[PDB]
Amino acid sequence: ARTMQTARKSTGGKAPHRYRPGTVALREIRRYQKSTELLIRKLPFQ
DNA sequence: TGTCCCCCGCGTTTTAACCGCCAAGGGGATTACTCCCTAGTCTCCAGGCACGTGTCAGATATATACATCCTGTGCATGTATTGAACAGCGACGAT
Repeated sequence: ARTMQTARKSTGGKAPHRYRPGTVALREIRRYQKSTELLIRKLPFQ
């Protein structure tokens, strides 16, 4: 085999999930623009 | 384009909003009654407006002084360049 190669040795063969900032904000925009429920609390306002 | 930081998102902790139910009296709604106040009417006239007029406060034209806005000189200083005056090394002749 290559153990007998004395010159010109043949070397061929051997060796949680986070959302991006701004996404939840936009989703909140979509959520409250569809609804009409009051946003400010009732008792602190009173 | 480049930096630094100011919110965004998310888990955990803290608070009071919200609902359900009862208890109570403050005040608004409603009625009945009376009279004081305002619409309506008439007569009377001066307060308010049109019209006319007279003139001075203000617009216009023209001359001058004040302000300012910007560019072009100067200055000054640093730097670059160049000339000159120190410095070889060696061959020669005079001593």
